[PDB]
Amino acid sequence: QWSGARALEALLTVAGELRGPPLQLDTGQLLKIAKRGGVTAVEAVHAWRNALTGAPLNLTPEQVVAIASHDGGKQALETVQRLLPVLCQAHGLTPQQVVAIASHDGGKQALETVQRLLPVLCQAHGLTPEQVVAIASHDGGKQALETVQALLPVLCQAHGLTPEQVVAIASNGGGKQALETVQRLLPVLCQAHGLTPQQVVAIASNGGGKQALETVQRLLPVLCQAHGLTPQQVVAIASNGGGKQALETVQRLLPVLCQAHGLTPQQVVAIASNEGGKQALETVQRLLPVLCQAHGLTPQQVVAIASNGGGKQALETVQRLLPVLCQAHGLTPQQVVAIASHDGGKQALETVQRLLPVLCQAHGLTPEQVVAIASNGGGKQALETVQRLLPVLCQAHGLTPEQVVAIASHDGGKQALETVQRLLPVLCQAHGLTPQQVVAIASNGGGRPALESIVAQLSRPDPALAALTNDHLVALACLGGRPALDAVKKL
DNA sequence: TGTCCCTTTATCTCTCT
DNA sequence: AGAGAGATAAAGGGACA
Ligand SMILES: [Mg+2]
Ligand SMILES: [Mg+2]
Repeated sequence: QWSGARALEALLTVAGELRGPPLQLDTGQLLKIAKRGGVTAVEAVHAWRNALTGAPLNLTPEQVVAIASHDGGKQALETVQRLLPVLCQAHGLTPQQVVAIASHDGGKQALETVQRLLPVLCQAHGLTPEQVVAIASHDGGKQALETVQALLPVLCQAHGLTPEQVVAIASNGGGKQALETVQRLLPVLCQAHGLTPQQVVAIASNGGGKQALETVQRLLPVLCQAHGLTPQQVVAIASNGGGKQALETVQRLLPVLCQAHGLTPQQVVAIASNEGGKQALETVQRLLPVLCQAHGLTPQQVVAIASNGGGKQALETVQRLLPVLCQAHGLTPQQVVAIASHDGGKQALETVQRLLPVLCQAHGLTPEQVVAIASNGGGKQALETVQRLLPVLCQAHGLTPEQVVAIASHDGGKQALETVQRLLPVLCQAHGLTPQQVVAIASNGGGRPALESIVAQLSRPDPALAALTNDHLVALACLGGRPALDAVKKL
């Protein structure tokens, strides 16, 4: 018969038991493990469902799924059971960091490499464990750690980079390649092209950093001499992964989009300057004559939607959802363009289409309140979080729907909301902050870490903030979040 | 195939003023 | 708040054994 039958049945036999305790996996979770981790991962999750969730380890089910769902997932699962207590006691890592290191293709290699190299990277190269964790927490982590161990001295001394810059380069998939390409090309790009080290670091500091570096070296001259692009614009384009693809595409499409479609070089650069920029550029070439037709959307609007990561996905979702959202849900194209014009534009739009009636009917929000929550990066996360937490924040903590909406209406709205649910009790009950002040701190980008910093300072007080009253901490948190507090801590 | 590494795309969260 | 920066995830190919 068909080969993969004996495998698929073996997959389904086991996945039946995983559905209940201890792990209680949902079809969705089982698909994810099967897809990436494969069949070996699913059988392992089962083989050891007790060892990981029980004791010592006490992994959550989601942490188990996180580690299992990668090529080699079984190897990682086995390695985690052996190395988690060692890394957590010998090197002072938290279980969550260990999990985070494990949760990538080659997790075992990364974990074993952290075990081996973390003391030498910290003592001989003066890196922090945080920094070693961040480098390890990508595919090929092992390669990036060994390459950092090998190239830190030459990069800092012969090339002038700071160790923070080296970590930033190493801290992506393909970190090793980025590191070596920076070693080779840094003088070429600085001397032959007038680039600063900082700009080169920005180009090298994404996935496929190597490809972007080589492609800036190759395409910067054409792009600057022949199309009159400045080196700032080429760097902006290249500093986002898929960089190479975006640069190669801009070379072709810049004159086309400018001549045949009436865009400025400036607008093309903006569309190109995002993850998957090549896809955005191409979708705009295709869809500008269509979306801007029947006196419909303006080019400016089309460009705005395109000028975010996943601009392609956002543009296509606009094309498909604009009529049903306007007609059946009462929205304007203005509002629709607004939802689409952030990273995750597609997700936000589909979640609006799905949740607007429930948010209004069951929760008594206005369509405008839904549009505002939706109109930030992470819109979908915020909307789904508002659906779950609006009733519990109002009834358990006395918050008004308005206040919930204000917390939700920012990037990271979901994190801010969950953090308000968590910390409002201690902030108010135990430290006498008014609910209004918690709301105020939470109603900004960076809401979550702002609240966590406030709690950190009140629960385990640092005398470097002694001369600051609660009212003053609060004003600082509102004004500048965690960064403000942390700076104040440095005084 | 199982595992490890790399690149590209999309999505989500926080920073800096 | 808007631009910029900083993370995290998903899926696919190349490689090798
Ligand atoms: Mg970026
Ligand atoms: Mg594969």
